[PDB]
Amino acid sequence: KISQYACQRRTTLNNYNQLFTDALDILAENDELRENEGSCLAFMRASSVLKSLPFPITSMKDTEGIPCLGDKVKSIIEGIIEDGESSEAKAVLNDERYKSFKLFTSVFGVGLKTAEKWFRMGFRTLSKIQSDKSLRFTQMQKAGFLYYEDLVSCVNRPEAEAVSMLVKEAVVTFLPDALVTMTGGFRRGKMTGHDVDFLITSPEATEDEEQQLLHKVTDFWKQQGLLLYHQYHRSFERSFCILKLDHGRVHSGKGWKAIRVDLVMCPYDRRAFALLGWTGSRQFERDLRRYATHERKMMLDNHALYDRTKRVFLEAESEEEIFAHLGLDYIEPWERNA
DNA sequence: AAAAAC
DNA sequence: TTTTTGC
DNA sequence: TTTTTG
DNA sequence: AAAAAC
DNA sequence: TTTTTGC
DNA sequence: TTTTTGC
Ligand SMILES: Nc1ccn([C@H]2CC[C@@H](COP(=O)(O)OP(=O)(O)OP(=O)(O)O)O2)c(=O)n1
Ligand SMILES: [Mg+2]
Ligand code: NA
Repeated sequence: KISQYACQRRTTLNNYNQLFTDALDILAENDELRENEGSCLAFMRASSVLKSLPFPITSMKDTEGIPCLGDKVKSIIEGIIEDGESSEAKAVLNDERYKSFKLFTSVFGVGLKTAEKWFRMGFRTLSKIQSDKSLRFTQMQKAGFLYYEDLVSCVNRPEAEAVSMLVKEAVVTFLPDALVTMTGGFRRGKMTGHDVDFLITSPEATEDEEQQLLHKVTDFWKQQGLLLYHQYHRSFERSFCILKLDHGRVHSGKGWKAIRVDLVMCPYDRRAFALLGWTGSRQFERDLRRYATHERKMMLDNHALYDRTKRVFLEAESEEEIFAHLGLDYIEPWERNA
């Protein structure tokens, strides 16, 4: 009955198995850092499936007929039932390598590789990293260290409501017909988020007006001294930012907060695919594509859906129509929290 | 790690 | 040349 | 056994 | 995209 | 996938 | 490196 695919599941933000999901989330993180990619996904899909249950697990008979729960996962579950916690997860949480990875990757511009690079140099604290004269920091790592306290506290719903107003005012100044949609975790009903994700598309605007808007907005914020960081990408068209949000703009110190803002600019003909692809979650995204490939012999990505059998690209003006192409029951954004 | 011959 | 960062 | 896992 | 040299 | 900066 | 399902 319950599917192994997050796209065939309704997952709201009401998790009755947080005890188990937290333990599986730690063990999947440990395997991601130890590069055991296979095992890492296995715990991520088991953690995901339990978030969809409309009740807490209180016995091993409750695990009956749930997919993705094999011999190992059932062991982690069983241990949490008897001793109230996972010995496995506890041993990981206390590991020197795991502790480093988490502290290091919390800095914006530091991933698994640099975290391991710094660990293989004997670094365990951020004070030691910053104190070092010999170390060479990238432009991103510099902003991550500069605005560390603000970026380590997640973005809340009123702060995201305010940032949405900044984007709206900026975008409409250079493209009045443009449509601005808040994507990511906030579209999915979340109250926290590491950043504020946006999707911008213009129906009337030209190609020239399209390949320049993100520059015109980021330069607009630059002039006002709001642009704390910017990294541009062209292909869709993406701009990763760190913005200065003044407390006065938030509808309820230093007077402002540094906030990560992800702005995607897509062509108006691909907005349904971009909206589905940037809403998330990451697990719903991969299970949608895994379903398309293995169950329907189709190819789904952020810009198009191709049917490999009918040898055609499928058109869609809404997310409703994409689920329909794939033979899936429509899952509203707030039921995509896999 | 758990499926799937994915 | 390959690697690293960001979804 | 090997393959896949967005 | 833009560095950094992992 | 194409800049720049160093080793 | 493990177990399951189904040719
Ligand atoms: N590996 C990833 C990461 C992200 N995304 C998509 C889905 C969500 C969207 C925005 O990504 P995030 O910034 O990571 O935001 P979020 O997942 O919604 O959560 P958070 O609140 O932490 O930003 O990009 C994805 O498909 N695959
Ligand atoms: Mg987000
Ligand atoms: Na990081």
